Amino acid sequence: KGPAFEFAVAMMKRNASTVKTEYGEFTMLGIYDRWAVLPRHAKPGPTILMNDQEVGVLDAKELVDKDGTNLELTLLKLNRNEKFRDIRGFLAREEVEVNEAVLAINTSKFPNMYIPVGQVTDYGFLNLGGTPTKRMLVYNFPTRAGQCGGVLMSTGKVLGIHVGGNGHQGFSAALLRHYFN
Ligand SMILES: *[C@@H](CC(=O)OCC)[C@H](C[C@@H]1CCNC1=O)NC(=O)[C@H](CC#C)n1cccc(NC(=O)c2cc(C)on2)c1=O
Ligand SMILES: O=P([O-])([O-])O
Ligand SMILES: O=P([O-])([O-])O
Ligand SMILES: [N+]
Ligand SMILES: [N+]
Repeated sequence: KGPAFEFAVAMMKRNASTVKTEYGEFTMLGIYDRWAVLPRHAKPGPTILMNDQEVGVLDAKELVDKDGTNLELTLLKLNRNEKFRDIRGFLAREEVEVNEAVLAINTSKFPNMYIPVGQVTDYGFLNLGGTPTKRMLVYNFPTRAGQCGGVLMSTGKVLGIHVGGNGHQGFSAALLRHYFN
């Protein structure tokens, strides 16, 4: 479990922020240039609060697959000068399964917390919040509101973004490299 945690802490420090939209408070991972990712249910408007600062949103893309099925991710392009360190090389081209993963959260409710969530399985199809959804990764741990946008990692890999769950079951949207240019 140790190297996953070492990787996770360094990744959050360099690429993560805390974001508020009108729909809640989230962990947000910057990906490259001015592109970042949120859960689709964050519903970012024309501005967001990023580390307590108003930042304009230049574009937002709610991702669906080639038949229009929800992936529960929104990509957003921010109006800011600082560029994210490019982490596209840490994103797989297809869903990753691992024996040990770490879920990293940074919000006002969960300030820099890391959770060893155990094994991650490619669950696939889920009806999530009433919406047919694909590319779900599942893991078993005691889930909580406020963990969405949390970053699911293993050693040297960013696997996905936490988007949902119930009870002791959590789900991430797989974060695939082709979603980005
Ligand atoms: C993160 C967003 C946030 O905090 O929202 C506040 C209301 C949460 C994290 C969830 C809460 C319970 N445990 C978690 O891991 N995400 C949601 O609440 C999402 C948002 C969406 C879409 N959501 C909404 C509605 C239902 C569910 N869960 C399921 O439908 C479900 C199905 C199976 C199987 O397991 N869960 C959900 O996650
Ligand atoms: O968040 P920011 O303000 O852009 O830094
Ligand atoms: O289905 P997609 O388009 O590949 O995501
Ligand atoms: N919003
Ligand atoms: N910390």
